[PDB]
Amino acid sequence: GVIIKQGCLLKQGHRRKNWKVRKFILREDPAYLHYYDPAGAEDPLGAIHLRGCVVTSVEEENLFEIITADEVHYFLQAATPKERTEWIKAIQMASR
Repeated sequence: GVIIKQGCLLKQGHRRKNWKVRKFILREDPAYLHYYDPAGAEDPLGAIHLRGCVVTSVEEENLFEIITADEVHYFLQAATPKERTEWIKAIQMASR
């Protein structure tokens, strides 16, 4: 799978609804969005199978959400609206 996009974002705790910085790597052959420790561990902390996902902005600034085909929800926060828009479209093209 080839790398499409790469960057850090704030991801909301599924858990206690907290927010944490993670490094995200979007790939396209296999449609996947992996997240790691904000550091340099390339062994992922989780994976998001993107095939058939739904990704939309959420009206905390620059929020957007990912809904997997089986309805697991991911809440992310970009640093700027331009970044958010870029991630959303990238994720959309990847799960083609």
